[PDB]
Amino acid sequence: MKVKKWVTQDFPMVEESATVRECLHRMRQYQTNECIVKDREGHFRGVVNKEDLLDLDLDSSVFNKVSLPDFFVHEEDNITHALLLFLEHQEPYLPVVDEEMRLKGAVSLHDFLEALIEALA
Repeated sequence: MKVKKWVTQDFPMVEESATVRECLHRMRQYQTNECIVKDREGHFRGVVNKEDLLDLDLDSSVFNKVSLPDFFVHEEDNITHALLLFLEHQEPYLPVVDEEMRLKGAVSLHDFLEALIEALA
Protein backbone atom coordinates (compact mmCIF):
# COMPACT_ATOMS: atom_id res chain seq x y z
CA MET A 1 0.00 0.00 0.00
CA LYS A 2 0.94 3.70 -0.24
CA VAL A 3 2.10 6.04 2.56
CA LYS A 4 -0.76 8.47 1.84
CA LYS A 5 -3.28 5.89 3.07
CA TRP A 6 -1.70 5.83 6.56
CA VAL A 7 -0.95 9.54 7.15
CA THR A 8 -2.30 11.22 10.29
CA GLN A 9 -2.62 14.88 11.32
CA ASP A 10 -2.76 13.77 14.97
CA PHE A 11 0.95 14.15 15.86
CA PRO A 12 3.23 16.48 17.88
CA MET A 13 4.43 19.50 15.85
CA VAL A 14 6.07 22.86 16.60
CA GLU A 15 7.59 25.70 14.58
CA GLU A 16 11.41 26.07 14.51
CA SER A 17 11.47 29.05 16.94
CA ALA A 18 9.11 27.52 19.51
CA THR A 19 10.29 27.76 23.11
CA VAL A 20 11.49 24.72 25.04
CA ARG A 21 8.37 25.09 27.27
CA GLU A 22 6.07 24.88 24.23
CA CYS A 23 7.85 21.85 22.79
CA LEU A 24 7.75 19.99 26.10
CA HIS A 25 4.04 20.73 26.39
CA ARG A 26 3.25 19.34 22.91
CA MET A 27 5.16 16.13 23.70
CA ARG A 28 3.21 15.79 26.99
CA GLN A 29 -0.10 16.17 25.10
CA TYR A 30 0.90 13.26 22.85
CA GLN A 31 2.52 11.34 25.73
CA THR A 32 5.68 11.06 23.68
CA ASN A 33 9.40 12.08 23.44
CA GLU A 34 9.50 13.38 19.82
CA CYS A 35 8.22 16.62 18.24
CA ILE A 36 8.23 17.21 14.48
CA VAL A 37 9.44 20.69 13.47
CA LYS A 38 8.50 22.90 10.52
CA ASP A 39 9.69 26.33 9.43
CA ARG A 40 7.45 29.40 8.89
CA GLU A 41 6.59 28.36 5.30
CA GLY A 42 5.50 24.88 6.46
CA HIS A 43 8.60 23.01 5.26
CA PHE A 44 9.94 20.07 7.21
CA ARG A 45 13.03 20.88 9.34
CA GLY A 46 13.62 17.82 11.52
CA VAL A 47 12.56 16.49 14.87
CA VAL A 48 13.27 17.45 18.49
CA ASN A 49 14.05 14.61 20.92
CA LYS A 50 12.90 15.21 24.56
CA GLU A 51 16.26 14.14 26.04
CA ASP A 52 17.95 17.02 24.20
CA LEU A 53 15.86 19.60 26.14
CA LEU A 54 16.65 18.39 29.69
CA ASP A 55 19.18 21.06 30.71
CA LEU A 56 17.66 24.02 28.84
CA ASP A 57 15.93 27.15 30.16
CA LEU A 58 12.19 26.86 29.43
CA ASP A 59 12.17 30.29 27.75
CA SER A 60 14.95 29.35 25.31
CA SER A 61 14.30 28.31 21.69
CA VAL A 62 14.41 24.84 20.08
CA PHE A 63 15.98 26.44 16.96
CA ASN A 64 19.45 24.93 17.50
CA LYS A 65 18.13 21.65 18.98
CA VAL A 66 16.59 20.09 15.83
CA SER A 67 17.82 16.66 14.73
CA LEU A 68 17.32 14.22 11.82
CA PRO A 69 16.77 16.56 8.85
CA ASP A 70 16.82 13.47 6.56
CA PHE A 71 14.11 11.53 8.46
CA PHE A 72 11.07 11.72 6.19
CA VAL A 73 9.15 9.97 3.42
CA HIS A 74 7.09 11.43 0.52
CA GLU A 75 3.29 11.22 0.21
CA GLU A 76 3.51 9.04 -2.91
CA ASP A 77 6.03 6.52 -1.53
CA ASN A 78 5.14 2.93 -0.76
CA ILE A 79 4.53 2.12 2.89
CA THR A 80 7.27 -0.54 2.43
CA HIS A 81 9.71 2.39 1.96
CA ALA A 82 8.84 3.69 5.46
CA LEU A 83 10.28 0.38 6.76
CA LEU A 84 13.71 1.56 5.65
CA LEU A 85 13.37 4.89 7.54
CA PHE A 86 12.10 3.21 10.75
CA LEU A 87 15.07 0.82 10.54
CA GLU A 88 17.33 3.90 10.52
CA HIS A 89 15.47 5.61 13.41
CA GLN A 90 12.66 4.09 15.55
CA GLU A 91 10.86 7.37 16.20
CA PRO A 92 7.13 7.22 17.05
CA TYR A 93 6.24 9.54 14.16
CA LEU A 94 7.73 9.59 10.66
CA PRO A 95 7.41 12.95 8.85
CA VAL A 96 5.60 12.93 5.48
CA VAL A 97 6.38 15.60 2.91
CA ASP A 98 5.39 16.71 -0.61
CA GLU A 99 7.77 17.38 -3.50
CA GLU A 100 8.72 20.84 -2.19
CA MET A 101 9.51 19.43 1.28
CA ARG A 102 6.31 20.87 2.82
CA LEU A 103 5.16 18.90 5.86
CA LYS A 104 1.88 17.10 4.99
CA GLY A 105 1.47 14.90 8.09
CA ALA A 106 3.13 11.92 9.73
CA VAL A 107 2.98 8.14 9.75
CA SER A 108 2.89 6.86 13.34
CA LEU A 109 5.05 3.82 14.07
CA HIS A 110 1.86 2.23 15.45
CA ASP A 111 -0.02 2.79 12.18
CA PHE A 112 2.95 1.52 10.18
CA LEU A 113 2.86 -1.73 12.17
CA GLU A 114 -0.89 -1.96 11.54
CA ALA A 115 -0.09 -1.70 7.81
CA LEU A 116 2.30 -4.67 8.16
CA ILE A 117 -0.31 -6.64 10.12
CA GLU A 118 -2.64 -6.18 7.14
CA ALA A 119 0.12 -7.03 4.62
CA LEU A 120 0.45 -10.50 6.23
CA ALA A 121 -1.82 -11.95 8.93
